Amino acid sequence: RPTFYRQELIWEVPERYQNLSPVSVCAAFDTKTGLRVAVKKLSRPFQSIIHAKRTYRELRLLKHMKHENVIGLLDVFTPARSLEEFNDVYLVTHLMGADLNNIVKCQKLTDDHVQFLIYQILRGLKYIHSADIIHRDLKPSNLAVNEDCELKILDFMTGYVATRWYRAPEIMLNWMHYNQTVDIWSVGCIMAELLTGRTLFPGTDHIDQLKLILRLVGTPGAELLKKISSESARNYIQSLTQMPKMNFANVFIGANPLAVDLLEKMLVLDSDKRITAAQALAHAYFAQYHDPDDEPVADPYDQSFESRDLLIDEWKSLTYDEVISFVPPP
Ligand SMILES: O=c1ncn2nc(Sc3ccc(F)cc3F)ccc2c1-c1c(Cl)cccc1Cl
Ligand SMILES: [Cl-]
Repeated sequence: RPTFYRQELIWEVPERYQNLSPVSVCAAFDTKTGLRVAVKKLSRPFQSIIHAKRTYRELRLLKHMKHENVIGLLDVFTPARSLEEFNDVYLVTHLMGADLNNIVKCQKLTDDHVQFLIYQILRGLKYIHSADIIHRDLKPSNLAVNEDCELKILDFMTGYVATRWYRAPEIMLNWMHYNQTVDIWSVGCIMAELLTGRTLFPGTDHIDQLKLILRLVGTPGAELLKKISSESARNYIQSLTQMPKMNFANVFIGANPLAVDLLEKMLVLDSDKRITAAQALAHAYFAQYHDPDDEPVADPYDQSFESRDLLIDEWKSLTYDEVISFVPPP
């Protein structure tokens, strides 16, 4: 057990972590690794069963993720000396220093920067999806980028808000039980924005955003309507005047036509027929970056705990076990 010191920004961290300042997330200098780090404090982690399960979920996810393009755990600690006093979880990872919004604002991007940036999302996404994990909330603010344009994926709704602009229609409107290609829709929205500098579907609300979406990709055909299990949702869509799919070369004028092709494969209304991350990486657009030998998959991820109903203290004991058994990367 290392020595801890206290400071109010209350944060109680091992002395290896120095020069803490706010970003509940702090930036710090890790003196063991020489890396700048983001330290997240989970403050009321075992408050309800919902909360206690969420802490356990977060820790498990972060402990599993060992990929260059996914946020992993450099360290996890608690100032607590026993399960009895255990009540704080601190999570340490690499500091990148900016998200993807803080990147288009600062510089104009080449088709090359877009390639490298989207390649990295799909590479980490191939990895996340291989462990049968769905991000569900991919957005430029959940993408951590450093100065070398290297990228890591992090985390895992009313009106004119960015929180909803990148969501697949089937999830935004609870159409069906959704797969991992909801994340591919999100990448499509992100990619488009990188090429145009403008949000793809900046709807003022859920319906407006659906209209924007259907204007580009067309109204659903007979087959996808069948797959919409929400009878309420299916019934509304059919009230809309049929629209065909727009020409994407006319929407994304002057774009690398390979980039246009990949956007068409990504932004398919029927989630069953979207391109997967594994497939998208093999797309001609990433010929420059693609290396099937350097695009690894994840180890088995056991999420059978998700189906389990447990009392607060049980989720907390599980979380604790996971804290104390943590072995740092090397
Ligand atoms: O560069 C970053 N790298 C990591 N994170 N992590 C987190 S949260 C987190 C997750 C897992 C940890 F182990 C620890 C945590 F703190 C939040 C931001 C962040 C950034 C970052 C910064 Cl420092 C400024 C502006 C935008 C971003 Cl996306
Ligand atoms: Cl805009």
